[PDB]
Amino acid sequence: QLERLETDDSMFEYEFQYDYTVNISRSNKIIQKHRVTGNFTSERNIYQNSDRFVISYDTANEKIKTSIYNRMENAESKTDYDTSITLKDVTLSQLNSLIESNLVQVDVYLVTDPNNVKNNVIAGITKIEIDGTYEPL
Amino acid sequence: KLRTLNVKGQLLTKTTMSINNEDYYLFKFLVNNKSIDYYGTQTQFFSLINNKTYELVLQYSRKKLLIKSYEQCEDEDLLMTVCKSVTFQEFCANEIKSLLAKFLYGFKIYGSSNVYKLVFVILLEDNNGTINGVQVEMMSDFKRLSGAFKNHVIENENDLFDCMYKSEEKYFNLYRIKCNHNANNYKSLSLSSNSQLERLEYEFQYDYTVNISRSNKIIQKHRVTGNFTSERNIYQNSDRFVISYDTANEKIKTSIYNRMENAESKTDYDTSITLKDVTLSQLNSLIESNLVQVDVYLVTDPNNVKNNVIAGITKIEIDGTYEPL
Amino acid sequence: KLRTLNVKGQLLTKTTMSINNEDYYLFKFLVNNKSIDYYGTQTQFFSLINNKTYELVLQYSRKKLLIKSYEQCEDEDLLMTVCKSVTFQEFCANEIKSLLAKFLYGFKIYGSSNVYKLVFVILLEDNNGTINGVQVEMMSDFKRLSGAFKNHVIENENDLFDCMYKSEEKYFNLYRIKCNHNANNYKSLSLSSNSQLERLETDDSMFEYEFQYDYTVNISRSNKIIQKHRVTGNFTSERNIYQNSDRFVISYDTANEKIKTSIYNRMENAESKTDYDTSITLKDVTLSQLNSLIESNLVQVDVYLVTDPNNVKNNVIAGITKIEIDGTYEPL
Amino acid sequence: QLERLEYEFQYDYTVNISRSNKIIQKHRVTGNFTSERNIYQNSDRFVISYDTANEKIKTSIYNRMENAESKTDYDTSITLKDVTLSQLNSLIESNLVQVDVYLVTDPNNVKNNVIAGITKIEIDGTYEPL
Repeated sequence: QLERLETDDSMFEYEFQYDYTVNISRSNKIIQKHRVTGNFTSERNIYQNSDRFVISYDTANEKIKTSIYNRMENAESKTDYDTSITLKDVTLSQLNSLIESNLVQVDVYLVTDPNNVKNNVIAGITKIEIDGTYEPL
Repeated sequence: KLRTLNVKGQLLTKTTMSINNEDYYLFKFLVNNKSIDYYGTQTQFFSLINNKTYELVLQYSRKKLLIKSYEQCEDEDLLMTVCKSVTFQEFCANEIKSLLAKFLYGFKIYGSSNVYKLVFVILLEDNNGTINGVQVEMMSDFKRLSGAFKNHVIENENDLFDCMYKSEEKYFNLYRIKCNHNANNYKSLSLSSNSQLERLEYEFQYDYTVNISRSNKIIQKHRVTGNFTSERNIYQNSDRFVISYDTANEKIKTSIYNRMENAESKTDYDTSITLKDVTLSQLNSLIESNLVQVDVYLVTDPNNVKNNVIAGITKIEIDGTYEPL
Repeated sequence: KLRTLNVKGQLLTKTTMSINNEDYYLFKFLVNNKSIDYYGTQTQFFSLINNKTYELVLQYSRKKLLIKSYEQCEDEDLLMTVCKSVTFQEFCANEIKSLLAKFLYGFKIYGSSNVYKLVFVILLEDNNGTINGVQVEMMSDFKRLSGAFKNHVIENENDLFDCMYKSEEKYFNLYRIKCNHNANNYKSLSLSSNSQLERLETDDSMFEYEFQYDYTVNISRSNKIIQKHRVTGNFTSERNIYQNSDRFVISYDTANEKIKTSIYNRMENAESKTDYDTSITLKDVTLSQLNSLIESNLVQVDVYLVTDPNNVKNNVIAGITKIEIDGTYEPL
Repeated sequence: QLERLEYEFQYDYTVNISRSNKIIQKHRVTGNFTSERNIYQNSDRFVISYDTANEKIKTSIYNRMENAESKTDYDTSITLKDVTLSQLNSLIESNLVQVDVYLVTDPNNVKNNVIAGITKIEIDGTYEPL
């Protein structure tokens, strides 16, 4: 079970220590959440190595150029993987229309390296719709 | 209540596909020069013809973007309709467009009988949405340039330089300019017969960091104020003049490349250059006595100020006469 | 005579457009696991249903490939049908696929009790069309691994190890294996319940040709490959706790060179017991005994090592298997 | 006039005077050919990877269109070109066409590869460029 301790005193003694510089679940990387607020540009791209989506967006801080590797879970004896990605390409290329019109907001969860920031790959995306509806990706 | 979006564009492709016994329809549109895919049903799949401008009212239903309603706009033309920015795609499509630019410098290309280069700063959009101010070059003969400038008459070369200097850093509504793209890409501008340049007589960053026409260089103008020295030097790689001049800020060492047009089947190449060295070895004399002022238009590398190459020198005289080199 | 071409695939999408009021009809099909676009006429655009297989007949006319004639095949199934190679894309779709592979190594991971890992070389075609042999990993427990081996029953651990050491460097036809990505992409294989690993048992001819099965890269490891080493001489073990993790510093002779390495101490199923230290020290005794055991040929030890191909001093031990004169095998 | 006619020893080239630190090399596509539409922050290009007898070449080619006015022809004549590219492999395997890739390459760094043009050699004698 997972209960929130919630707001409590002696909090300050704790906040100092829980400031982190490393992730023990990655290979010399960490995870970051950026709030997409500007120009989201998606475009399908295959490289010699694998299948990815070239993604670049703006935050209140800086502009990030990143990638995301493509995969499917439990797609058997079916062309669905191909048509499923083309769904996500349409869905991606529509995000920019929705952020600008403030119909949704985007949470990009980035697996990033603290040293070389060019090592940027997205781990997952949450779409936070005005409805209270959450369509992750 | 639900929310909708109004967009206007022109249809390019319409794709269909099926997933889990559900037949979907996509409509690739060109809205604001952006290839966007909008969802639609089977009814619209036969209601919309490609290459035809439509007015669209969208709708965000079921975490998708659906076309709610549609009407037809008929073959709209945006020429003479000045717009603040152009895109990289328009330089590939090689379009005729009337846009707003900001004049800069302007000179005669060395060794050319008539080729003048005008330098502009245009607000250019990359396909990520960031609008940067970049430097662009327009090469054109005197013929088109004489009538290109709206409201100003130019009957001879001496008249051209006046209309350029009196228009330095002024804003221009360029009309019917063609965007270009090359084997060596080198994106630039160029006039057509039916084009005008109108002095407009802002509120966006017209600072340039890069010239799209040039690869890794830019263009600047230096008012020569101090010691001007020149001597002809042929090298293992080319034939050059080596020039050193002072400005109100520093001294610039640089070099200009020797070349000649319309001097075929004639010793005029070797004689006119030697006559130019005299014109160069006299500049310092005239600037001290203030008989002339000299503007040097130089292609500089923003990283290394050693990769300096002169593109044009305009000699400003006291009487109102101009003589370029 | 205009020349023609025959191919078979499934309609994915169909697109139409207009160039100077000249209508075109394009079919994004799926031929041999690739996305090729074929020109058609207005008629085909209507009779072809997406996600359905169509045996096509193409013609090169007017510098384009038109779908001359079409006939429908229904839903071709390739399970139990061995493939020489599989593409990256089949790992993305997380396909159950029956392909041809070669077995290299087999061992039980250090610290573990009921988990085993097999090493394979599969031909894997990149998306530029070139095929290379890649060293691929696979994890499954003892229960799956017991009956999955076709035509060899495996009742116990010591039999499973006997069923692998003769199988080393022998071709396996793999049946219904799950190819799979992860958060850390780590492309790998897993045994479903309906999978069967059956031995080719014919070295001669077949597909070792052009030595396509050269292992230079591991697709389940990051820039590191697994290599088996036969221990020959001085075996040195000692326990070191570093600032970061508990380890044993191990150094052994092979007929080839001398390898200094380490091994990360882990323990499964420590349940209200201090027995983690007590079994690691129990493994401490096991290690200082091994040097004496090897000198006397009483046992032989195989070291499956995870090494970097360029910076070969990077070394972590994945597992250790000890072959005894009685034939009993001890993993660690 | 261009008038066709132990000289080769002098006529050996290192640099191209028409380009800056770049020469042109003509390749003959023998193996796997893969083209893919890809737009960049700076440009619109085509991701290309072909095979000659010598080695494999990854490269690019910049998209442009000379003077297509008041039309959508740029977006639609390029998606038309993405089709013709993604058919070449099928036609090189079948020997219906032979492909010659003319390449502006940097002698020093083989990573500066951009395609200056392509010519296609068909069986019946026809020739389609791009």
